[PDB]
Amino acid sequence: MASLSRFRGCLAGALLGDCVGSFYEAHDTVDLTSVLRHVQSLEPDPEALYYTDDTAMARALVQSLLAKEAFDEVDMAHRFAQEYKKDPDRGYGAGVVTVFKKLLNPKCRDVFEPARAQFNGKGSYGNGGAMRVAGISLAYSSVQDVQKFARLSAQLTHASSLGYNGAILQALAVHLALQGESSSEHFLKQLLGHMEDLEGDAQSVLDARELGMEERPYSSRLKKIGELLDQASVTREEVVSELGNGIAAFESVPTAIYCFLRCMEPDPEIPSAFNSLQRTLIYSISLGGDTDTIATMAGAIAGAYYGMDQVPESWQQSCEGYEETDILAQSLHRVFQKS
Ligand SMILES: [Mg+2]
Ligand SMILES: [Mg+2]
Repeated sequence: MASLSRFRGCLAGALLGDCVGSFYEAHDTVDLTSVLRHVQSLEPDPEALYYTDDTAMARALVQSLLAKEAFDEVDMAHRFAQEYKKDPDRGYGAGVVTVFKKLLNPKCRDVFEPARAQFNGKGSYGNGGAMRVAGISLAYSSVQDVQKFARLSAQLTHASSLGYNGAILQALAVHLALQGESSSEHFLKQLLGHMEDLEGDAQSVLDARELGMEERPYSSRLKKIGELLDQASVTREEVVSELGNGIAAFESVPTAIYCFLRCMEPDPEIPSAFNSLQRTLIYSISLGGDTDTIATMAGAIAGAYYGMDQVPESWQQSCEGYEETDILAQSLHRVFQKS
């Protein structure tokens, strides 16, 4: 499979995760049968599903990378802010809105200061850095640039290492996804090596200990994925208890990744006519909690790995702006991949 296909699959899967997972975000628990009914209603026979903050930001991040042919924090920050100002009602978290509103100040002149000031200088560790980061791994091909620019992109709104390290991790998973066919063993191992190295930094260790998490929390969770995957049958309750399904990056980014890995194999609960990308998005949503973001992150990874061949037209064409999202992928491929 060729890499425009992976680029297109990445962004479309992210878009599907948002658009479809967003239906379940206010739900207590999620009924699997209801998710199955809903995705089946996308097919037939004989109204778009709206995207939210997660795709709005992912797009504005891509657009910045395209306009500058590189990461440029002043441009990206301004695009984030203007996209909010244009369409403020996409469903942004309250915390991120305070940052945008500071960014829209004429007297703001350090774009990283607003984010840094949040939670009394601790910064946010929510998943909003990670929800939008996929573009970084489509623009930057070296693992080093991916880490660097995923951190700085996240830092525009999420100044906590617990936040930006999750963005890094999600950027690395999509990066490794772009290399295609792997064992889940090999895939996790590579992710672990990177996060064990990142979480040894003194800032990451202070931030974890201050939160009272004792440290290397992304590394700890990547090891738990390891044991979940090698357990015969693991229930949703057990996944959510070990990994999380919440808004914090550490409760969502690893979960998105177990969903990707687990769903590489069939599941008798999910009709066997659904392909692996499909299964991933269904399974991701069925865990509840922060369904729009977990599924958009899991869709990003799945899409990069499986490509547009597993993105059905009926699903894709149900989503608001699926046409702009294909253009975004084609432009990124041309601007960054073709050379
Ligand atoms: Mg959302
Ligand atoms: Mg969300």
